[PDB]
Amino acid sequence: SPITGLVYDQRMMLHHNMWDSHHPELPQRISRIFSRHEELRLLSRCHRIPARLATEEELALCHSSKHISIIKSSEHMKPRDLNRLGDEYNSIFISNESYTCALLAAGSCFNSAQAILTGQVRNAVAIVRPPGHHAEKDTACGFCFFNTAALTARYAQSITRESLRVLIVDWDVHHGNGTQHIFEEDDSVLYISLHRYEDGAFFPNSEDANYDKVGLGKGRGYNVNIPWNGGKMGDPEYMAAFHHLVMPIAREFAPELVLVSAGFDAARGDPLGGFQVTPEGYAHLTHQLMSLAAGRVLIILEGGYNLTSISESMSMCTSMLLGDSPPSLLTPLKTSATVSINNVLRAHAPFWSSLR
Ligand SMILES: NNC(=O)c1ccc(Cn2nnc(-c3ccccn3)n2)nc1
Ligand SMILES: [K+]
Ligand SMILES: [K+]
Ligand SMILES: [Zn+2]
Repeated sequence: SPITGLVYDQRMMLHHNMWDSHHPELPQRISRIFSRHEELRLLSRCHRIPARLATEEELALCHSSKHISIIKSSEHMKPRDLNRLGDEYNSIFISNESYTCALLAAGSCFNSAQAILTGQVRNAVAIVRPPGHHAEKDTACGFCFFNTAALTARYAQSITRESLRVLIVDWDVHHGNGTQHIFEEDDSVLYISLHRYEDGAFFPNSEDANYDKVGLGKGRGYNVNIPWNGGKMGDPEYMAAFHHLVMPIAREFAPELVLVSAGFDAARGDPLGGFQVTPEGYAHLTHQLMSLAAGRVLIILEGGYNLTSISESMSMCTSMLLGDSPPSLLTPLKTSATVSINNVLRAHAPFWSSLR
């Protein structure tokens, strides 16, 4: 009821890079975040939600039978065939434990969404790996095998109603290409992504991440890309994007469930992101999202590679979900961030009355 759920399972650490033990998507990303929850005495304040495996029928909510079979077959592959398989995708490493870990990341979030929708908890945090937002219906991409957040939105609809309004806010520094594509023609799942773009120089290097990709057919206006260019964005820019775009659109949509594709790679210290969002910044973003869907928010870990930065930033999010007071939070925005916000406003004003 006025309770916060938490899911963490050390078995998700088994997925590893056998060729490059220093690859940034480390097993210790989740163990360090979990340890930070214990240090801050946040863990004991949460209701512990068990991890479970997603079933193949559950993966079929978003992914093709071919994709599921190929990833599933990797459990039995010798190192040379895992190397060959991983090479078929853009930025993927596979071990014999990868498939099981991807299943545990998905099942953990389904048990979390279930705990929220059955009223066992009000909100929840899922300390999971490998991430999921780059995974497409038919392919793995950018360290992602199955689209955990997209699958969770479909799972939530499968236990309530097909038309359950789900908002996905993706604040990982990378565009969730897989999430956008899965729901592109869908008006029941509003996808809002903030991401470093650099006119396509930043991963995943596609114009699909630009502000003018507003969705297709009945999904027109239900895909909101907030792309950053020419600038090391931080709290002022993220707070402004939430003030002018994320919160007015989300309030008009009136979601019944909020999923956060919460990568912490836009954080200060992240070696891949190059951005400066502070743990207090993430706490303010989380607190804002809690005003939606009667507080039904599920925070799902995506990217984020500086171990101290992700541990502090995610723990700060859990603290906000537990009802703790938002911490003290800057400056005028980078000129290109105003350009980006204004481009999104022009793109989405025809679909949202709150922007007009
Ligand atoms: N949420 N998505 C992501 O977090 C995401 C996905 C894909 C990439 C591409 N990439 N960048 N650096 C690398 C890299 C660095 C060191 C060793 C091997 N690889 N790989 N970046 C980030
Ligand atoms: K994003
Ligand atoms: K959509
Ligand atoms: Zn990322």
